[PDB]
Amino acid sequence: GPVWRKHYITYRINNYTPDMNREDVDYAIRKAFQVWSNVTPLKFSKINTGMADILVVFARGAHGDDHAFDGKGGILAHAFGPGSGIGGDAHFDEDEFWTTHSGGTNLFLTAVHEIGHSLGLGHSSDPKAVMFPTYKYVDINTFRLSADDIRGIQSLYG
Ligand SMILES: O=C(NO)[C@H]1CCCN1S(=O)(=O)CCc1ccccc1
Ligand SMILES: [Ca+2]
Ligand SMILES: [Ca+2]
Ligand SMILES: [Ca+2]
Ligand SMILES: [Zn+2]
Ligand SMILES: [Zn+2]
Repeated sequence: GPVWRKHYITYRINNYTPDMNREDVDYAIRKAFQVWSNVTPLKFSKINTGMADILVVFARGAHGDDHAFDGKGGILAHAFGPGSGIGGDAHFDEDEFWTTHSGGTNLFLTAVHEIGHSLGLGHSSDPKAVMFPTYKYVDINTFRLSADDIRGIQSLYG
């Protein structure tokens, strides 16, 4: 289904997990948008008020779409594919402990997977792909998209 039909995309952070330093949320989501723009024609800018394309949300339990969070573990996060309104939005379970590192749940790695969803990608059956449906920590410092990921996103864009 959907793909954005424009090159300039905006995101807004709804609120911040108390799990992390503010700046570290900003940076993690920024780095995660850079992953996809590296391999597409898209450009991603953080606006701080009004309607973004992609709204980034921290929330627990019933948070008012249909995709209720399940407490700590299980479903870590979910996102909507492109489209108007809620399309694009990416939602992180505040019942997880979000981190900049190997501990709890790495927000960067998770945000990369969700932005893939915000962008029109589904899951991959490759355990090496960031779009594989099982969260596995890998060094974020040397993180690199799997070739499966690149083919899938370039299947939609560019
Ligand atoms: O895929 C998902 N969300 O987008 C949900 C539905 C089923 C598995 N998960 S998950 O949130 O638990 C983790 C998926 C994931 C994959 C790689 C990196 C982070 C998270
Ligand atoms: Ca959860
Ligand atoms: Ca939206
Ligand atoms: Ca938390
Ligand atoms: Zn949600
Ligand atoms: Zn997913």
